[PDB]
Amino acid sequence: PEIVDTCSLASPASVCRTKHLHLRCSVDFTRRTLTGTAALTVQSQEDNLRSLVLDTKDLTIEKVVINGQEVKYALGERQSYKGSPMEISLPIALSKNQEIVIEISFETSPKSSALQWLTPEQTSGKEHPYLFSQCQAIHCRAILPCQDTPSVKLTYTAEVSVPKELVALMSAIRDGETPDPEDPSRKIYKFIQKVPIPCYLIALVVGALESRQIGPRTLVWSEKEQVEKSAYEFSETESMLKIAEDLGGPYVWGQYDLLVLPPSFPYGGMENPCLTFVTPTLLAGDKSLSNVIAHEISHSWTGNLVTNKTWDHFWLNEGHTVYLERHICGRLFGEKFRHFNALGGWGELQNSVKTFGETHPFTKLVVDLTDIDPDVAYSSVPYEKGFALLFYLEQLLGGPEIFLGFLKAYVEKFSYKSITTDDWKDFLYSYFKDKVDVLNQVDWNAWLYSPGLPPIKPNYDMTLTNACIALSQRWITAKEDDLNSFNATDLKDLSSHQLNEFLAQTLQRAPLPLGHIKRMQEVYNFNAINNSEIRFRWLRLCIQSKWEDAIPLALKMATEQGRMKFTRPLFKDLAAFDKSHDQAVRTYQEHKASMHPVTAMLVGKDLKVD
Ligand SMILES: NCCCC(=O)Nc1ccc(OCc2ccccc2)cc1
Ligand SMILES: [Yb+3]
Ligand SMILES: [Zn+2]
Repeated sequence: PEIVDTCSLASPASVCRTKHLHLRCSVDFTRRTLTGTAALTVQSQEDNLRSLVLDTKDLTIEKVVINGQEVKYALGERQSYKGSPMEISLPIALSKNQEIVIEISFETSPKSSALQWLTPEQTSGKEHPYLFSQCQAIHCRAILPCQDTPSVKLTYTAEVSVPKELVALMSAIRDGETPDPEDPSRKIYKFIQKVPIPCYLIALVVGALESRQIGPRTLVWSEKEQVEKSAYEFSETESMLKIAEDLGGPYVWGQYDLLVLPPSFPYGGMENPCLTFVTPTLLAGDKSLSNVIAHEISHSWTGNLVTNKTWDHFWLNEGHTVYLERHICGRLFGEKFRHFNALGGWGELQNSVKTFGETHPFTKLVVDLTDIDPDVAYSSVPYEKGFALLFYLEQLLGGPEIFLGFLKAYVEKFSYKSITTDDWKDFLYSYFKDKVDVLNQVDWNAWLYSPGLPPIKPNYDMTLTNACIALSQRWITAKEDDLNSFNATDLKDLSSHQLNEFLAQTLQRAPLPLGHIKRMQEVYNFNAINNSEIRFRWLRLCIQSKWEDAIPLALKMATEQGRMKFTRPLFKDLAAFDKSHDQAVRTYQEHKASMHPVTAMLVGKDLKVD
C-alpha cells in the first residue's frame, strides 16, 4: 500500500528523509568506543512535522543540538535486535521539503553489533590493534543514530581522529590526512561520499594498514604480512571492472579499493562503496576464488545504485549481483564455466531448502522479516533462488544478450533509487512489452512467494560438471572392491572449481562409510589443500562421516577464521557428532569473547547455549 520497513523503528521515508550525514568522531581503542557528532540533514515530506524518530542500539546519547541550542529527546524501551527508538522534539514545525540539521553527539557501546575491536594479539603484525564495521543489514544504528532503512539514501562527509600510527579508511573517497588540532598523538583522516547511498553501506576500518597499486583505480589495503599475497590474488580486478561497466554502464564511485580484513570478518565480502571488504579466506594463492571480487564489483550497480527498498526485497540485491558475477566470470573463462557455476548455485539452493525445510518461510524469494532478526534469516536463498529466476528468464526471453539489455536498462532506470519486487517486475513487463505473452507463462506466485525449490529448473550445459558427477557417484556407490581402483589420477583433469563441486556433490549424500572417507584422504590427500572452499566441504564430509581425526582440523578451521559461511556449519557438524560435541561447545565458550559479535550470537544460537 504505502510501504513500511518492518526492521526499522525510525520515521519512514514518507514522513522525512535523511539527505546527508556529517560525521566527526574519534576512535578510542582503550575504551573501545567511537565518540563524536552525527549531524543529519533531514527533509520533511509532510507539513507540520513536529518530531521524528531515529534508530539506535546500545548508543549513549550525550547531547542533541538543533539550531545552536539543545533539544528534548526520548529513548523508548529496547525492542530486541531492533534496538531502542529515539524520538526527537523539533523546535520548529517543519513543512513540505523544508530541511533541518539535527546534530546528535554520541558514544558507541564496546559491544556494538556493528563493530569488532581486535587486540594486537588478534592481528598479523601483533603490535597494533584494529577496528572494522559491518553495518549490513541493520547495525548502522549501533554506530550512530539514523533512519536505518535502505529506503533512504544519503550522501555523507566524515572526519575521524585515530591514533597517529594507524590508518582510517571509509566507504568514500579519501579527502586527505592531517595532524589533529585538539590533541597531537592522533591524525584526522577525512572522507567524502557524493553518491547517495543507503546507511548499511557506511563503513570504517582502522589499523596498521599499508596499500599496494594493482590497477588504475584500485589499491589493495591490508597489513604488511598479507599485502603481497593479495596483490597477486586480486590482479584480475581491473579487468573485471571493465567487463562490469560494459554490462552495467558507467562505474560512478570514483575509486574501487579492496580491503583484506582480519580472519574474523564474517562474510566473503561486503560491497562498501569505493572500498570493498573481503575475507582473507580468498587468499588461496591461485586466484581461484576471484568470483567473490566479481560479485563485489557487481554490487557497484545492483545493490549500491539500485537498492532493495526493504530487506524483504533483498533478493533484488543479491539475485542480480550473482547474475552479473557469473557473466563476468563467463567473459573471462567461457560460457561453459558460467553454466558450471550456475548449476553449482542450484546445488547450494538445494542444500538451503533441505536445511530450512521445503515449507519454511525463509525459502521464499520475497520474505517477511516482521519480528525476525535479519542476521538469522540470512542464507543462500535470496542469492540462488534469485539467480535461478533471472537465469530462467534469460532462457525464456531469448538468451543472455537480450537479458543483459534488460539488466543495463533496469540499472539505468532505478539508479540512485530504492525499489521493491513490484518495481522490478513492472519494469520487466515494460521493457519486454513485445513478449508479454511469454512473461505470462511465468508462475510468478510460485517463484516469488512459494517456499522450496522453484517450480521450474533452468537448462544447464554439463560439459564441466560431468566429470564431477561421475566421480561423486563412483564414491557414493562404492563398495569394498572399488576402493583400490581410486587413485590420484582421478583428479588429473579437474580444476579446483571441479574438486570443490565434486566434494559438494559427495557431501549431499553424507555420511559415507568411514573406511571410504579414509581411503579418499589416502588417494587424494585433501588434507593438504588450503583453498578454504574446498577444505570447508572436505571437513564437513569428514565430520559428518564420523572421522575423529578430522575433529581437530575442523575446530582449527572454525576458530582460526570466522567467515560465517564456514564457521557456522563446522560448529554445527562438530556439535552433531557425539565424539566432538563437548569440545565443540567448550571451544565456543572459550573463543566467544574474542569473536565478532554477530558471529558469536549466531554460533551460540546454533549450539543452543546460554
Ligand atoms: N551483501 C554483502 C554480504 C553481507 C550481507 O548481505 N549481509 C546481510 C544481508 C541481508 C540480511 O538480512 C535480510 C535478509 C535475509 C534473508 C532473506 C532476505 C533478507 C542480513 C545480512
Ligand atoms: Yb563391485
Ligand atoms: Zn552480494
